[PDB]
Amino acid sequence: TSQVRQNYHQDSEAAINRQINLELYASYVYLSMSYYFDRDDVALKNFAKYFLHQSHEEREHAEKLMKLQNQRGGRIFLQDIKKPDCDDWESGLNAMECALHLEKNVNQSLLELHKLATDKNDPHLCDFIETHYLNEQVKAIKELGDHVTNLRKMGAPESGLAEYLFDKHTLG
Amino acid sequence: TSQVRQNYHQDSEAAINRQINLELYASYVYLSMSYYFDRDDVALKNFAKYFLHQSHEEREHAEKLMKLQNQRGGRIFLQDIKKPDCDDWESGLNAMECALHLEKNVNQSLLELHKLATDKNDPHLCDFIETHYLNEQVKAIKELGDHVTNLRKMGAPESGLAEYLFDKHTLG
Amino acid sequence: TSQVRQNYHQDSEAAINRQINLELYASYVYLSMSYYFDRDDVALKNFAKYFLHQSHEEREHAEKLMKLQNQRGGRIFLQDIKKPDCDDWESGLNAMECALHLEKNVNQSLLELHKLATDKNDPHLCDFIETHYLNEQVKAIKELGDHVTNLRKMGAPESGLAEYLFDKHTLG
Amino acid sequence: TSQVRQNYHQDSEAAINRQINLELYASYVYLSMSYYFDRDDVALKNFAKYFLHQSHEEREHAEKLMKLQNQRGGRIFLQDIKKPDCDDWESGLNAMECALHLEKNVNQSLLELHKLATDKNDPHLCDFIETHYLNEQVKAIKELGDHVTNLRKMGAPESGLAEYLFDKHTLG
Ligand SMILES: CCCCn1cc[n+](C)c1
Ligand SMILES: CCCCn1cc[n+](C)c1
Ligand SMILES: CCCCn1cc[n+](C)c1
Ligand SMILES: CCCCn1cc[n+](C)c1
Ligand SMILES: [Au+]
Ligand SMILES: [Au+]
Ligand SMILES: [Au+]
Ligand SMILES: [Au+]
Ligand SMILES: [Au+]
Ligand SMILES: [Au+]
Ligand SMILES: [Au+]
Ligand SMILES: [Au+]
Ligand SMILES: [Au+]
Ligand SMILES: [Au+]
Ligand SMILES: [Au+]
Ligand SMILES: [Au+]
Ligand SMILES: [Au+]
Ligand SMILES: [Au+]
Ligand SMILES: [Au+]
Ligand SMILES: [Au+]
Repeated sequence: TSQVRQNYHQDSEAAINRQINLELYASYVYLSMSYYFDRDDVALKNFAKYFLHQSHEEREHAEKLMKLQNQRGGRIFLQDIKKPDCDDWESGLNAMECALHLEKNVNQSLLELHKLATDKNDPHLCDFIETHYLNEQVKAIKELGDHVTNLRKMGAPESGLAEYLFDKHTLG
Repeated sequence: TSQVRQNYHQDSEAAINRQINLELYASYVYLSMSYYFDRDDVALKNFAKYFLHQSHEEREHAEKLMKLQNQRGGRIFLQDIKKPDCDDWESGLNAMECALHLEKNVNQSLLELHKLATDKNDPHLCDFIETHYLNEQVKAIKELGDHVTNLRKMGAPESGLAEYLFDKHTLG
Repeated sequence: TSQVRQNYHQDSEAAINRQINLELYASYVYLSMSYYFDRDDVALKNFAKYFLHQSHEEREHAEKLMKLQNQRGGRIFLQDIKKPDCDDWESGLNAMECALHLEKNVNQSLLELHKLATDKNDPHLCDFIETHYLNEQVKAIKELGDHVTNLRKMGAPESGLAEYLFDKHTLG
Repeated sequence: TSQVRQNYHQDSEAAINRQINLELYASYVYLSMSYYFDRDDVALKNFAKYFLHQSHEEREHAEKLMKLQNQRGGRIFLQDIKKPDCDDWESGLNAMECALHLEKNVNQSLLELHKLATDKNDPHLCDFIETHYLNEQVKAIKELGDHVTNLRKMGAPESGLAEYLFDKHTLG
């Protein structure tokens, strides 16, 4: 037992490890998306930059979870990072919809983690999740919903002009 | 009777109170409009900012009227601020048309107030209305008419691209 | 159903709309108070400034709640803003006591909202209320209690000198 | 007839000369008041400064009227400046009340002048009076009413402490 461990349940430790893996997977998905839009036959530079930024942010979230694991005296156990389900994301609108789905999945995982922490009476872990993750997820989901709405209204994905102008004016 | 009151008719005092209520109502309408465009399924940020600015300006106008009431020795009597007639404003173009209607209604109220002040031989009140309200209303009405004209020409509300580009280039 | 909505109960949405209306009502009450002290027969400028600042702060709180409603995929429904119960607030001390009562009422509403959010297992909403509203209310209530205590000790409301000096030294 | 005169009625010219005399008289009254509070047995320096400032402002108003008279091609005819009715103003509160009376008298004269200008269809003169005199009078009357209210509430004129503290905190 760690000399620092106090009020840290084994279930919480396992759930934190699972969340670390999920965040790394999300970072990988965003990396794939970013370099899809860097292809010469897609060529939407600002979409690529947006998704690369999201990938790096996901990596930061995973690293913060690992730091938390060590702070509380838990032990990090890493697992395979599965490859993204898709190789070709087919458009800016489709990529935004996939990102919205992914962010809502991550949010659901975080909500389950918070429920577990509440059940184990771990106020520090609950506060950590609330302060560093829940509002970030809400903001990300709202932003992605806004992007999807605007792309749909502009006529994407059929109108390539819509995605070009969205890339220039919203993501630029 | 107030120690400062001079050449201030009771009818003018009542009309000023009515105008205060009308300005507060206009502020409320603009607030509703602003947060309609903040919805995830509307998502026109610059429309939202424009209407929030208009809401705050209307509040400032109401406060200036209250200051005038106290300056002349009248007594402020506040009333319920009625909720806006609409919950869903349905588009940028429709919201601009509604704002044009509202601003013309406020202008008509101000013109009636000026007529009352003229009939009561209250040059200070006439000058107050002329200096602080009439040209502001004319400018606001002209600007809203310009916005409506441009949105109609661009193809709004059917073309969501038109409203997106108007949001970026005119209101941005 | 909104594309962004997740773990947001209908009861929470309704309670948020009620809280929006309550905050707007509080802003209206503070506006009335502020322009009572601007009267020529009251003439306590710093009381007026204090209550005007409180009114604007209440408006900001209402707008933050509306932003939250949109973030979570709820839909804002506005209602009439009822006029303040009083037209004449009768003194600085009486106005401070009324403000204390109002702030405690708003705090009770926020506590009920937090209880509802806890019952619906909405950690994001609980954290929102805790972070942005609860401590602000505690601080406001403490400040108003301090003001009431000092005004009472100085001999208000009977001693107009007490209210004049409190206006100059505490609120100035 | 002056080479510049146009749409300037003789009645308006005479009324302007009367207003010049009234403004000079008001300046004289304020000068008397100012040096009453400079007496060693009164000794309220900030009251003296306040009334000296008012005296100089009245002189400026008279000079602006003379400039207007020359601009429109009228001819200035000066008259005796009568001495103030009082040599001893008896207190700060009494002086403020006398100043309020004087400012309301000047305002009534200006309103009669504006009525005359309106009857003679002299829009330039009406605008001159509105822009440079009417709101200044309203503000001065409101300020003097505020001062009287505060001095009365503090316990003046019986409480010399009230006038001392008003001199320090309001007029200082
Ligand atoms: C597997 C998640 C699919 C999300 N989604 C919805 C619509 N689109 C184009 C993608
Ligand atoms: C009640 C005021 C209606 C104004 N108006 C005109 C056209 N549109 C779309 C709105
Ligand atoms: C209706 C709330 C009344 C609060 N209250 C208490 C004492 N005073 C002067 C006011
Ligand atoms: C001749 C004008 C008198 C004005 N007045 C009213 C009360 N006090 C003390 C002075
Ligand atoms: Au796939
Ligand atoms: Au896919
Ligand atoms: Au997907
Ligand atoms: Au997808
Ligand atoms: Au409607
Ligand atoms: Au409507
Ligand atoms: Au409308
Ligand atoms: Au409309
Ligand atoms: Au009441
Ligand atoms: Au009350
Ligand atoms: Au009350
Ligand atoms: Au009260
Ligand atoms: Au006298
Ligand atoms: Au006198
Ligand atoms: Au007098
Ligand atoms: Au007097």
